[PDB]
Amino acid sequence: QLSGQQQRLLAFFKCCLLTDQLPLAHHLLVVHHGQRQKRKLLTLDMYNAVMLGWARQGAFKELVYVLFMVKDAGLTPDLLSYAAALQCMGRQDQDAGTIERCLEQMSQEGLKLQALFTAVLLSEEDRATVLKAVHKVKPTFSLPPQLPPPVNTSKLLRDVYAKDGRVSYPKLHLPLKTLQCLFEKQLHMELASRVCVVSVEKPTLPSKEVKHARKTLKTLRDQWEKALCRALRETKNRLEREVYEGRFSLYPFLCLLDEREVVRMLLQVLQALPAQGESFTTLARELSARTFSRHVVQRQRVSGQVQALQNHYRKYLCLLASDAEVPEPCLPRQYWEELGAPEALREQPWPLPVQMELGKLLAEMLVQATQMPCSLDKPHRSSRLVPVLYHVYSFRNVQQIGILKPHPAYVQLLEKAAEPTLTFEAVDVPMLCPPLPWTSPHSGAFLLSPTKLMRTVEGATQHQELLETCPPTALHGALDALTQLGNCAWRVNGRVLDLVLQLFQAKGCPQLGVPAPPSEAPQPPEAHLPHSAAPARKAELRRELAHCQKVAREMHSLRAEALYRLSLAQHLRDRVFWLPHNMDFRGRTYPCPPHFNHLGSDVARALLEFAQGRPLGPHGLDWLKIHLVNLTGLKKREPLRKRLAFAEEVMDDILDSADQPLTGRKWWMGAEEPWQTLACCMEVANAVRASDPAAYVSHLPVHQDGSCNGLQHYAALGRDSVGAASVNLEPSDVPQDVYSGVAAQVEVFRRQDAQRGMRVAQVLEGFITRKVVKQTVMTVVYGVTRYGGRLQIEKRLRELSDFPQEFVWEASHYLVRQVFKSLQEMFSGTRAIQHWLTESARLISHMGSVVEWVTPLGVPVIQPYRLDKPNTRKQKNGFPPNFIHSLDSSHMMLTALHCYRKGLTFVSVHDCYWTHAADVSVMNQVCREQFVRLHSEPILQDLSRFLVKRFCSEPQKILEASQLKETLQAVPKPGAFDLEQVKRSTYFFS
Amino acid sequence: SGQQQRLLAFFKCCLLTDQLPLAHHLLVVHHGQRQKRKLLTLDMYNAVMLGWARQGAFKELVYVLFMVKDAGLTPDLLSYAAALQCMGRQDQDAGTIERCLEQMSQEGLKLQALFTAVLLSEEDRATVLKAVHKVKPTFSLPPQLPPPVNTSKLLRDVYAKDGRVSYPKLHLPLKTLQCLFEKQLHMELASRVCVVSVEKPTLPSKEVKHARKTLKTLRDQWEKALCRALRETKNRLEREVYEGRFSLYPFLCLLDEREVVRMLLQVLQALPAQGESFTTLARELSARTFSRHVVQRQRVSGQVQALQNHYRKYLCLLASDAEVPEPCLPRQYWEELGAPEALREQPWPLPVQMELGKLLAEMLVQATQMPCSLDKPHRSSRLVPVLYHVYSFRNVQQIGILKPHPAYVQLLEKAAEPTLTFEAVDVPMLCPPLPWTSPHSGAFLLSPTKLMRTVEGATQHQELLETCPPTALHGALDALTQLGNCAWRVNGRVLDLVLQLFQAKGCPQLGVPAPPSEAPQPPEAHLPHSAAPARKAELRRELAHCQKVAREMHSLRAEALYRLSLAQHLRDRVFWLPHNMDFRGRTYPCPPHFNHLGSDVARALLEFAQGRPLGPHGLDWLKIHLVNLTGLKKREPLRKRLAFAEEVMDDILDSADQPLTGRKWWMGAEEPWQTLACCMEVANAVRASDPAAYVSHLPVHQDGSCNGLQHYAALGRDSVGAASVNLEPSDVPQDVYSGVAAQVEVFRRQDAQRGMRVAQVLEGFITRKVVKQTVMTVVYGVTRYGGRLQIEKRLRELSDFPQEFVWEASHYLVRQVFKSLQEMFSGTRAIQHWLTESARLISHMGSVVEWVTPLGVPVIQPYRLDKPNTRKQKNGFPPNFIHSLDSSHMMLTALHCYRKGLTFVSVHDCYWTHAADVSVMNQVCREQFVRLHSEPILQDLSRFLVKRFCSEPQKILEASQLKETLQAVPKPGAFDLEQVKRSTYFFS
Repeated sequence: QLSGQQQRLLAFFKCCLLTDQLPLAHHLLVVHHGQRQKRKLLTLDMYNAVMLGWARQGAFKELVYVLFMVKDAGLTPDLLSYAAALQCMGRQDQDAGTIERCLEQMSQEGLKLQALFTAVLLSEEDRATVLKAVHKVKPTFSLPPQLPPPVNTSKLLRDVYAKDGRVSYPKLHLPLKTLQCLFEKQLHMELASRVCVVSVEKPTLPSKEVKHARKTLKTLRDQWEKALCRALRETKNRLEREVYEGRFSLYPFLCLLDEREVVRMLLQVLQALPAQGESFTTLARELSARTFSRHVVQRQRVSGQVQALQNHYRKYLCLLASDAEVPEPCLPRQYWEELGAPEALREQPWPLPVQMELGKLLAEMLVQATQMPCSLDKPHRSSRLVPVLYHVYSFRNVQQIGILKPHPAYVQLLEKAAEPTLTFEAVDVPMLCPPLPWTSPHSGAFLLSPTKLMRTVEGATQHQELLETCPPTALHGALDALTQLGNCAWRVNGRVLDLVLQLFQAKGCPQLGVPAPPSEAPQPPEAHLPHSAAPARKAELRRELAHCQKVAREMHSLRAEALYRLSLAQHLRDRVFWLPHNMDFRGRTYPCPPHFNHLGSDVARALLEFAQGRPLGPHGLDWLKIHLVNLTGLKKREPLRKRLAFAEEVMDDILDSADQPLTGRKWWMGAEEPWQTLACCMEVANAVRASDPAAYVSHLPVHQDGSCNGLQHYAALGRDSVGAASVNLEPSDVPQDVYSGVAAQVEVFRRQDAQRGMRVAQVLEGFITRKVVKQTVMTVVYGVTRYGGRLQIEKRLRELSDFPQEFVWEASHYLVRQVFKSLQEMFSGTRAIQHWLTESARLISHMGSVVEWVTPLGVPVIQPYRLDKPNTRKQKNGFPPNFIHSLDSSHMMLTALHCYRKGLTFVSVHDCYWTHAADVSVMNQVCREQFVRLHSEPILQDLSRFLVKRFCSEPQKILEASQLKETLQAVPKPGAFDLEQVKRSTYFFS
Repeated sequence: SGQQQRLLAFFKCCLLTDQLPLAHHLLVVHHGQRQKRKLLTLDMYNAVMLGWARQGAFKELVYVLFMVKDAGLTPDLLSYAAALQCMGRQDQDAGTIERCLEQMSQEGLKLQALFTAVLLSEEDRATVLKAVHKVKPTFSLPPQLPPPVNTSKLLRDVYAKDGRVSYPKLHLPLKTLQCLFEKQLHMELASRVCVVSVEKPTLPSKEVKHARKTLKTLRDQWEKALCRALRETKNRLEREVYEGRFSLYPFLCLLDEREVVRMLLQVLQALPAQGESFTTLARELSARTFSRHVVQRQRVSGQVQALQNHYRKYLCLLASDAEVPEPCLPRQYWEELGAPEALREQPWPLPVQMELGKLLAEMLVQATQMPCSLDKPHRSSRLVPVLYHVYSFRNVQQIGILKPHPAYVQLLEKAAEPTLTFEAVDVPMLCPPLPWTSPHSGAFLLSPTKLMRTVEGATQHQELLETCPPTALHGALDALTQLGNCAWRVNGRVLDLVLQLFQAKGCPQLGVPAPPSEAPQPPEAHLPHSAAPARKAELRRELAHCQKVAREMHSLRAEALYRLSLAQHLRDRVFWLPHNMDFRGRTYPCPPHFNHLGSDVARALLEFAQGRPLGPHGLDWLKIHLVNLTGLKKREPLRKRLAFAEEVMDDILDSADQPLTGRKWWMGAEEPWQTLACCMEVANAVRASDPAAYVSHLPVHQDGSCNGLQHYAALGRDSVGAASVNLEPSDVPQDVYSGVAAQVEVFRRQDAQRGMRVAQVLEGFITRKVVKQTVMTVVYGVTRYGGRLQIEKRLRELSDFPQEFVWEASHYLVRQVFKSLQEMFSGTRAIQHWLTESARLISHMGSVVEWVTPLGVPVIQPYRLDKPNTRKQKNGFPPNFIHSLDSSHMMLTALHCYRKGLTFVSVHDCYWTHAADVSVMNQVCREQFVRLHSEPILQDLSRFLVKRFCSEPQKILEASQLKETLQAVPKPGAFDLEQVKRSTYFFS
C-alpha cells in the first residue's frame, strides 16, 4: 500500500513546482533525505518532480546534486528523471557531447528515448526542449506516427461509428460569429469565475432602517476582509516555518491562489452560506474545490493554453454552425480529436486527504478571522465582538464531526438589507457557449473549469480508476452521448417566466408550486404566557415552536432555491444557453448546473424550451395535443385517439387558459402538471392561430415516457408474457397502466390484512390512491434504501388531508412491503432476476470486494457503498436498482446517438425523453428499435460471465465463489413473449 | 468614561512591570491626538512620574511635567511628590527641591496638609518626607490619633474601659501557633493545595496506566500550547501599546508566564462534568490572577516579613501561655500596634477585569487540543476542542457557556487520579484570620478578601461602607474577627464511618451520594435506527432525563468527595474558619468547599478544637441536644426531653459503639451523623468517672423555631405572636410551625370545598417538615425561585404524593402559609405590609432602598432590572431588614459572649457554643435581644429613610406619600418586652 505521508509529500512537491518556490522544495528535500526514516518515505517520483522543477529554472548543478541524493538513497533513475535532465541540458546550451554522453548512460540502463518519451507523460514545452536536445545530438528525432482515434466495435455502437453515407447530423441555428461572441462571453465568465445576477424578487423602496442595515452589511464585510487578509498572512508565515522545519505544509497551496482571491472567495462563501447552515466537512471540501478550480483557471491563463483553446474551439464551432460547412460531417468529439487540442497536465485533482486539510484550514481561518457583535453595532463598541460562524456538535463527544452555523444577527442583517445582487459560481450557472467535447472522462464540459465524469463524491476515486482501467474505445459512446446532450440549446420561455415572476413577487400559489414567503408561514401567535409559565407547558410550547420554525426554515430553503432558479431564468431569458451533462456512478445523465436545471422542478421544465426550432409538420399538432392530455393526466388508460378527441373537446378551455392564465377558467391549474400544461396550451394556441399548423415552429419539447422504465427492462430480460402486457411491451389497442394493477394487488393485500390483527391496513383503507402507489413503485425499483424516497411516500400520504398522520410512518413501511410483494407476484421474471442479483451481490460483498460490472455500452459501474469494506445490506439491496439504472442509461445513450444520426434534438429527463413534436414519431421508432437491440444481446449472461471473471476466480474464498458461480449459472429462462413485439407496440413510450 | 479607566489600569500595571518606555510610547501618541489628550487624566500623569522616579530617567519625568503644564489644568500635589521621589535617586541639589516645594505649596495646601491629602506608597511617603526635610520649611508631620470607639449604647458595654474583660485564649501554645502560621504562609505563597482523594484507589489496570500517561502528555502539550499562545498575544498587545490603544500586556506580565500557564490548567481541573458559565469563569480567572499578583507584590516589597512580625505580636495576645497586661479586642490590638497597609489591596476596575478574564479564557480555549487519543490509529486528523460553546436556547442574547467534552470526562474518570488541587482561599485557614481593621482588608493574610462576598451590588455596598463611620463598621468587624478566631477540629471517628460508606454506595437517608449513579434505560436503545418515530423520541427524552438525574448525582458526588478530602487533609490539624459579611449582613464562612453551613455531615465532623469542661449541667445539655437533633418531643418541655434521653440511653450507647451494625437509632433521627456524634460524646462522658471532668469538644446547637418571626413579634409586641414564637414565658414550649400547619389545614379544607383541586392533591401530605420550609421562604426568601424549589424538593420526598402537580402545590403552599401568618399575628402583618409598601414607593422613584442597622452597618439591596426593580424591592425589603436585625442581634450576642470568654459562632438561626457555655449564652442572647428591641428600630428606620429619600427634589409628591407611610408605624402591643428574658424557650 501507500501511506498518507507519500500522498502529502508528493502533493507538496508538485505544488511547490507550480508556485516557483524551488529553493524551499530543495530545503525540505534536503532535510527529508538527511533523516533515514524520512528518506524511506521519499519516493523516486518526488525526486523526479524536484529535478524537473529545477530543470525549468535553468539550474543543472542542483539537478546533479539531487542526483547524488538519488544514488545515495539507492534508487535507480527512471525514464522521467533522464528526460527532465535532458530537458535541462538544452537550456544551459552546453555542447552536444554532453547530450550524447547522457544518451550513452541511458543506453547502459534498459531504456530507449522514443519509447521513454512515449511511456512518460511530459509537458509540451518540456517535450519540445527534450526533442531539441536530441536534435543537437547525432540521433535524428525519428518520431513515430500517431494512432488514429479508434471507434467502438460493439454491436450496439457499430451503426453510429461506421459513418457510411447515411449521415444527417444537425447544426445549430445560430451563425458562427454569434457562437464565437457567446464563447467570448463564456470565457470572460470563466475567468472572473463570479456571475452577478439581479435578484428576481421585487425590491421595495428602502427604508431608513434598510439603508442603515446595508451600511452595516458593507462595513462588516470590509472588516471581515481585512481580518481575513491578516489571518492568511499569519498562516502563510507559520506554514513557511513548517517548510523550513521539514514537515508537510500547505504554504504552496495557499500561494497558488492570490491572497485577494482567497479573501474574496471566502466572503462569497459567506454570502452563499444559507441561514439553515452547512456541514463543516462539506464546506471544507467545497472551499478546496473552489481553490483548485480557480488555480486551474489561473494556470491555464498564464501558460497560454487558453488562447490555443480559443483557436481550437473556433475551428470546432465551424462544425456546429449552420452557415459554416464542413466537408466530412463527424461527431463533435471526433472533430475535436482531429484538431488535437492538448489536454492540460494540471486537470488532475490533488490527493483527497491534502484537499481536506487545505479546505479545513480555510474554513478554520474564516471562522477565527470573522467576528461581529451580536448587538449588530447599535451600541458604540461596548457589546462583545463574537465570531460570525459557530461550531455546532450534534453529539457532545469529539467522535461526532462538528458542523458550522451562521450568526443569527447576520442572517437578520441579510434579510433587512435585501440586497439585489446574487453571487453564483461559473460552474453553477449554465454555459453561454456549447460545452467542450468529452474527449476524455477527466476533461470535458466547462472549458476552463475541470469537470470530472463522476459527479458523485462518494467513491469518486475508485470509479474514476475503473474509468481509466476501461479501454477508451468503450467509453467513447457514453462520452459522445454526453456531448450530444450538452450541444442541445435551451431558451427560457418568456410568457411562463412572466407568470411565475408575477406569482413569486406577491404571495405565490401552493398548488402551482410557487413557494410561499416568510410572512405567509405559520408563525406562533404568542410567546409563553403567565398561564403557560408551568415548566411542562413551556416545554410543550418550545416543541411546537421547534416544529413551526422547522416548517418556516424549510419554506425559506424552498423559496431561496426558487429565487435562485428564477433569477438565473431571468438572467438567461434573452440569451441562448447550453446545459452541460455529467454522469453519476449509476451512469444516469444529470445536467451539471445545480441551481438551474430541467430535472429539478416542474416550473423549470415549463421555462425551458429548445432554442433550435423545428416545424410541426402534419403530425406535430396532434403530438402537441397528445402531450397536453398526458400533462393533465386525464385518460391515461385511454388510447391516443381518445386523448386526441378529448383535446378537441377541451380545446375551448385550452385557448382560454392560453389567452388568460390567471383571470381565465384556470383549467391548467387543475391539471397534474400545471405549468407544463400552460406552456403546451400556449404552443397549441399559437399553432391554431397560425394559418398553417405544419408551417408553425414548436420550440417546446414533447416528452415521451414509459410508465416505469425499470419494470420494462425487467420484463424484457425475463421475456414474460404477463409482464410485457402489464408494462405495454406487447402491442395493444388500449394501453394498460402497470400502477393500477399494483394498486389492485395492494388493495387485496389490504383487505386480507384488515381481517388480520394489524390495523395499518384499516388506517390506509380508501386512501391507497394510484399516484401514491406510483411513487411507491418508483421508490421500490429505482430507489435503494433511501430515506428520501420513503420520505417522499410519506409526503404523498401527508398531502391527503383525510389520511391521519399519526400512522404515516408505518403506513409508508407497509406500502413499501406490499408493493415489493405485489410486483414480485404479478411479474414472474422480475422476482427471479431481482433475487439472483441480490444473492450474487451479497456473496461478493461478504468476500470483501465491491460489485463491479460493465454496461452494454461499455462504461464500468461500481457501487460506492462503504461500511465503516462493502456494506452487506446496502450492496445486496443496491445491485438490482443500479444494474437496471445502467441498462436504462445505456438504452438512452443508444437512442440519443441514433437520433443524432437522423438529426433529431434529443435530451433525457428521468424516464421522459424530450424532443420536438415532429421528431416524436421518429424518436419513438428509434427508441423501440434500440430497446430491442439492447435486450437482443444476452445481458444476463454477459453480466454473469463478467462477475465470474472478476470475483469467482478468487483464491481467498473459492467455496463462496463456487456458490456465487452456481447462482450466476442459473440465469432466468426466457419466456414465450417475442422481443420483436416491442417495435410494433405504439404504447411502449407515450 | 470606561476607556479612561482602562488606560489608567494599564498605566498602574505598567509601572509594576517596569515597562515605562512602553508607557511613554503610548503617552506621546495619546497627547498627539487632541481627543486622546482629553481622554488622558491627571492621575495617568502622576502614575508614570512615580514609575520614572523608580527608573531614575529624569528627562522623561520632566517631559511629563511639561505635558501637564501644556494641558492647562492646575498641577496636582500627587505629581510634585513623584518628582521629589525621582530627585532623591540621583542625588540632586536641595535648593531645586525647595523650589519644587514652592510649586507644591502654590495652588495647594501646606506641606503637612498636602502630604495628608494625597495617598502615597510606603516608599513614596518616606521619600516625600525626606525631600521636605532638606528644604528650609519644617516637615511638620501630623500627630497620630488613638483609634475611635463607638458611642452607641448597644456597643457601649463592649467598648467599656472597665477591667471586667476576660477574653478567651486559644489552648494551643504560642510556638505552635507560629508554626501553624508558617504552614499557612507556605500555603499562601504556593497558592494551591494538593490533597489525596478520600475515595478508595483501585490497583491500576493497563488501560488505566495508559490513560494516565496520555493525560500527562496532554497536560504538558497543553502547557506548551498555552505558553506559546501567551507569548503571541503578549507580542500583539505590545504592538497595541505603541498604537496607544488599550492593552492587557502589563496585566499578563504581572503574573509569571509559568504561573499563568499553571493557573489555566488548575481552572480546567476546577471545571466539572456539567460545565461552568464562561462569564463566571472569566471573573474567577481575573480574581485568581489578582490574588496571585497581590501575593507576589507583597513578597517582593518585603511587606510579608513585616506582616509576620506584626502577626506574631498579635499571636501573643491569643496564645494562652503568653500574657498581655491590658486585654484588648483583636482588631483593637492590631490598631494600637503598627499596621502594614498594602496599597495593592484595592481591586482592579471591574470592566478591565472582565476583559482580562475573557482574554485568558479565549487563550485557554483555542490553545488546548484533545483528539481522544485513538489507541490503535493514534492519528491526529479531527477537530480537537477541549471546550464547546452552546446556544442554550437564547442565541440572540449570546450568553457564553464553556463545557468540557465527554471524552475528557471519561479520561479523567478512567485515570482515577488521587491528587486534588484546591485554591488557598478555598481551603480553611491553618492559622487565626487577620483582624478586620478595615472592610477591604481582612480574613486571609496574603489574599485580599473584601467584606462584600456578593458580586451583585458589590460596588455600591462597598461605597456605602466607606461612607459609613468607621466605628459602626468596627463593631461588626469585631464580631467577624471573633467568629474567625474560633478553632475547629475534625472528629476522626465520624469521618472514618462517612469515608467507608462513601467508598461503598453509602445511604440516601444519610445524604451520602452514590458512586455507580446508574439508572435503568435501554443501554443501546434500538440498534437499527427508528424502530418507531414516537418511541425513538420517547427513548431519547427518557435518556436525556437519565443524563440530567445522573449529572445531579455526579455534582453531589464531587461536592461530597471534595468536602471529605478537605476534612481528611485537616483531620489531624487544627484550623480556623474565616467569616465575611453578605449584603444583608448574616455572616458566612469564606471557604466554599468545606464549611459547616453547607451540609449536616460537615456539622457532624466539625467540633471545637478548644476544649471546655462539661460542668454540672453540661451532660444534661448534651442529652437535651441529642433530643433536639432527633426532633422528637419538640412540643414537650425541656425536662421531659431529658427524661426521654434517659429512656433512650441504651440505644444511644449501642449506636455510638457500633453505628454500622447497631440498632441504627441515629439513622432514624432527623439529623443522623450529628445524632451519632452526640451519641459518641455522651458515651464518652458516661464512660468517664465524672461527666463534669470530661471535656466535650462538640458544639451544642440552640435554635429558635423562626428567628425572623420572633423579631416581628418583638417589634410589634403582639401578645399572640410572642406566645406562638416562645417570647412569652411558658412551661410547655409552643411551636409556631404546628399552628401554621393547622391554619394551612383549615384553608386546605376550605379550598377542597371550592372548585380548585390543588388542596385535594395536597390532602394528607402537608407534614410539618414541609410546612417549616414554606415559613422560612415567606420570612427570609427574597423573590427566590430556589427556596420555592426547596419546597418542591420536600414535596418530592414523599413517595405517595404525586409529583404531577408539585409546582402548583408549592405555589399554593407558599400562598397559604403567607395567608396563615397575617391572620395568626396582627403585628407581623402590620409591619410586613408597611415595609412592602415603603420599598415599592422607593423603587418607583429610582433609588435603591438603603437603611442603617441599630449597630450601624448600612445594608443596601442589590437587585437590578436591565434602575431599581419594582417586583424585587418590595418583596426583598421585609426579609432583608429582618436579616439585618438578626445579624445585629447575633453580633451583639457574640461580642458580649466574647467578653465573658465563651466561644461563640452562629450557623443560620442555630447558635453554636460549648455545652457548659449554653446557659450563659442563653441568658446573654435574651439580654441582647431585649436591648436590640428596646431601641425604637421602626422609628429609626423611618427617620433614616426620611433623610435618605423623602428629601428629594425630583419627585417630592411620592416622597410625601412615603413620609406619610413611614409616619404610621405599628403601635406597640400589650406584651412586655422584659418577658423575653424570663422565657427559657426563646432559644432551645
